Amino acid sequence: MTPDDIAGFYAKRADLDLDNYIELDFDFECAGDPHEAAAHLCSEQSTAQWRRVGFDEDFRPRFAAKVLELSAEPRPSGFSVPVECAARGPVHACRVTIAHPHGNFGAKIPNLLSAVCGEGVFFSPGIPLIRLQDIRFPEPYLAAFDGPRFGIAGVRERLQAFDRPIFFGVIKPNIGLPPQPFAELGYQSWTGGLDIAKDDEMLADVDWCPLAERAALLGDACRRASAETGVPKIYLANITDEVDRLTELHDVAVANGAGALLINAMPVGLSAVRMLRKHATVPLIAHFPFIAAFSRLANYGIHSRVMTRLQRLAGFDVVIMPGFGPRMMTPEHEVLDCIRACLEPMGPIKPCLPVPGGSDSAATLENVYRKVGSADFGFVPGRGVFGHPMGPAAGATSIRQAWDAIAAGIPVPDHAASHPELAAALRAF
Amino acid sequence: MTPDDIAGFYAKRADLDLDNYIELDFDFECAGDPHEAAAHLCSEQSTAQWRRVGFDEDFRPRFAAKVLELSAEPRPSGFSVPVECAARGPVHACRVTIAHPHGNFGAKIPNLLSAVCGEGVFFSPGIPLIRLQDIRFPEPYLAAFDGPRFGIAGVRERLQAFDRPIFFGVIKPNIGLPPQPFAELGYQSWTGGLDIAKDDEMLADVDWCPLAERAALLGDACRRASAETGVPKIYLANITDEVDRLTELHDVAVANGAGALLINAMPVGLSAVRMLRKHATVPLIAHFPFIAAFSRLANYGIHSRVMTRLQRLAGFDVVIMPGFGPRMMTPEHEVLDCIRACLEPMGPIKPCLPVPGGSDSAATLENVYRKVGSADFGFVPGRGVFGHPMGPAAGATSIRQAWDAIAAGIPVPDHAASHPELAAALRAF
Repeated sequence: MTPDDIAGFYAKRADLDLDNYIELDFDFECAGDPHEAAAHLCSEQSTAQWRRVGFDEDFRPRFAAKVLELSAEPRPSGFSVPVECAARGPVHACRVTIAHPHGNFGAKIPNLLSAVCGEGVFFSPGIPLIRLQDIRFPEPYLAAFDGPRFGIAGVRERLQAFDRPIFFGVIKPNIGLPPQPFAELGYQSWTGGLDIAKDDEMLADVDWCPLAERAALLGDACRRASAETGVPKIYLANITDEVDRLTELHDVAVANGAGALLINAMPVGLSAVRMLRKHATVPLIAHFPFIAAFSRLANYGIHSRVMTRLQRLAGFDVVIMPGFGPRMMTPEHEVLDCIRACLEPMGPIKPCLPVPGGSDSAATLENVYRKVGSADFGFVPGRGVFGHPMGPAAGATSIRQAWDAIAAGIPVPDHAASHPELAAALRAF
Repeated sequence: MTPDDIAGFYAKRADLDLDNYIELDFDFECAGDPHEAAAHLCSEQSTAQWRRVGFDEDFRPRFAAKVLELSAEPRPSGFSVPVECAARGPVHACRVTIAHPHGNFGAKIPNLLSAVCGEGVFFSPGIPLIRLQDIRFPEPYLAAFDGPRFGIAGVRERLQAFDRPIFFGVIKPNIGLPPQPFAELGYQSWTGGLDIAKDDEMLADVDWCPLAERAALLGDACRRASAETGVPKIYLANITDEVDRLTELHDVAVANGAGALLINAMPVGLSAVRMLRKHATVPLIAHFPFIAAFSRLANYGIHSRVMTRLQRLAGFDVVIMPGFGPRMMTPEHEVLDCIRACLEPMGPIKPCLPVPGGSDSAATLENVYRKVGSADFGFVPGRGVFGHPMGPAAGATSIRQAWDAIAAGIPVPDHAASHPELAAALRAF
């Protein structure tokens, strides 16, 4: 890569059939020439070797990732965090858009990842810190996946929930409870006005609270509350387990009255999800364990937005992401980039429902709605429904009322002056 | 967690049946009391809520992760990297050992991860930066997995390779070559003295070089070279693909003479590997795309050693990790912690073979052997075999000779004075 091999790794937009390429945005820091560095980064990520021994061959035009656009400013301080490097001289901070020919891997999630962030990206020579900021896919490519089966669209219709956010609740306590008093809490929160009562991320099929039995009881409690309130209610059962057992658990949960399924997206593997999507009959919902390990630092890793794109692409109808509140340690606009990622038009792929976490209560709803900009989101209290002083039923109610205020454009604490549950929650949280 | 709920999340070694617990080592930074912080971290990771409404219940002793040991020193500077936080006052740097009751998830990889590094760990209140440094499992728990089928033990016997490192080679170029001139390069490198010729991480089943045909030709070239040298040779086929197609590709490759299979561990999902292990008939090898995104930074994420433990545990017989050389941007001792991780006695789980990456040639072999401490490792040149001036056959030879020197305790450049291939390689690299 030292000579004028560098030339063959750059291209103008105008010159490429952009339909054969996925666009990538990297921010990175490198030592020495930032032009060499970018080329090296395309090289490692794709060709790396374009001739054979002594052939004039160059299969760069058909197979090499190519720099579309590059931007680099000096930083005499050195790298952001201390690391250790294969180079000296100046250090630059860079922004690159690379066009990667997708014909290289075809339409499979595992192969995509291991190209756009395998060896190529992280062990490129002289580039210690690097962060993938976004992917863009062409229609032809997107057309190969199915994305969500339902989307916000579908989910809304299953709940008869229109022009208002979807109200989730994580039953608490979870870990430690046998299956019976579990249905109790769920039952109540639904009556109070919850749409969906969900299992905690860390609660699947275990000795002390088997899924077989949880779902049976919660399915009942669900059909019971649904009939008694006349509005459809939904039990969201966590079926996170070894990949082979995923299909088995889908059936067990659905047979027992589970309205939707929750999977821990990263731990099981996105490819796993895509396979369940082909078989699943109810909406699929992603939780966020693990994503944080590689998405938090601003100068390194992969932007959580990229994940969101992929989760949507893979088949999730709902994406639980980290939300607002300072207790969530994620930059404001970063969260919004994800909410955008979920809802953005994306070729034939349906928009999925974003669900910002954080310790939410009747008090924080007003805020989330302001910050989301519209009613197209989920809302997931834990305490604040099950933690409410008046009990779970009233905790749910408190949210419903908090909403009632916003939807009528009445500021919240005002409405709270005439509704005991909403007032209690404002006091408590 | 504000009151003396804190008490129930600490325990002395002496007090616990350590067999019910997995030990975890976290390094983190927190704001305000480090004692509250650690308790919160156990809480979030497990119980978080141990009563119901108004019951004296406390199911902390059976279900809550517990602080065995804690260590915390002040840092007036604030956090290492700039972040943003839910707290003020002093900032402390901490080291904790937490015992997590594994009865919480049972013996399943996805559930393990989503506890020991889901919400609990990364969104614990007032703890922005955190790194999982090590896991330790009890026999009872370990006994539930099978770990590697073959191990170094098995791999050594397949190759008749004893008392010397296993010599791998990544065929180059890869991306861009049709299947025919591929077999050519593989054939030669085996004849030169390579044990295993492998596909690049980024080369699976694609239009321009389908696995059906690669493996057919390379299987031939392998049987051919194996007969001609009288020593067993092996073709290592990459079968990275969508989870459901994994079983199909095992069969296609094995049927075609593939001696071992390579999977990209992270992109496919570790749960996926574990399922393949139940069905695979040849050794399994893990490559390292993606691990870097969450393991590089010293102050945040998950130490790659933890990954290695899990890969071994899942079923890999060989783990390709990032190696030495500065071009690899990983701390020396970190690489060694992984080499240790692979070989360490681990209950009924077999030791698997560690394979340090880096741009290795006949020149670096002497070094790796000194640094590994023994002959129990793989060695993976790319160029340096296929890049060698005299051609691939001679490139393989150069390594073989480099080894011959070491095994006789003759310093390398000395032996090179009488072997043209070793000399050329020393010049070239």
